[PDB]
Amino acid sequence: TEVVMENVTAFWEEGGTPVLKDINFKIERGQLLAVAGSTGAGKTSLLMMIMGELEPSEGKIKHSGRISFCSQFSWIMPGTIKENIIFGVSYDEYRYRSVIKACQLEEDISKFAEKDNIVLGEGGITLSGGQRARISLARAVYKDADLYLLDSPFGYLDVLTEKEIFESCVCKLMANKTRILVTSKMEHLKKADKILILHEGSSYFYGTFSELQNLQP
Ligand SMILES: Nc1nc2c(ncn2[C@H]2C[C@H](O)[C@@H](COP(=O)(O)OP(=O)(O)OP(=O)(O)O)O2)c(=O)[nH]1
Ligand SMILES: [Mg+2]
Repeated sequence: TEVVMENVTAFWEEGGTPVLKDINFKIERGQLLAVAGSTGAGKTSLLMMIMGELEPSEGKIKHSGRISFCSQFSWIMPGTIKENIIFGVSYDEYRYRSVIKACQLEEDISKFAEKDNIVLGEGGITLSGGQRARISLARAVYKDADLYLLDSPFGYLDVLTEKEIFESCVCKLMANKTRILVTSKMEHLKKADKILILHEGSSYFYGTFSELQNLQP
């Protein structure tokens, strides 16, 4: 197993209300877990526990190896689009190009005279929200890691573009990698190896899309 939570309860503030309550899941190496639920359910907090910024008050957590995290808030630092995606990692043309293509950024980049050397975050180009989200996702996916934590990475994208990048990047390009994707979309839950639906900190549902279908619903 690559990631396990067993009976996990946690608090952001000592003596407050628990942000996660008796959470249970297991991800094997190379699987995809979809984490769903309404605002404030605790999805980002769950990711924060995996990254060690929130310790459990009850229960056990297992995870090993380096993590690549994609925030639900897209961000850019001053530098070229290539520098923003590589972001200090060693450069490889094939790897970079595969990520760019999987994130539909090659069409964006091909339109600039400076191509991948277009400068962002310095007052020149002002990117759309969808462009910033895909750059942020590409940055997280380019990093080599054992576990990818993708927190609602499809912000500002229309539903078809989201579907295409979910398939090309999360399912195809990242097929061999252990992935936790915070997402609410039906196809993502259907393609995930496991689904965890959170509601106000608790496990609303945990299992497979097929199991949920068999309950009616
Ligand atoms: N005291 C404190 N509470 C936090 C913090 N971060 C989140 N919370 C609270 C707010 C919520 O009541 C609860 C869950 O917040 P989350 O950000 O984990 O929710 P989630 O990511 O599911 O919501 P989202 O879809 O991103 O709007 O925890 C924090 O850093 N400090
Ligand atoms: Mg969140």
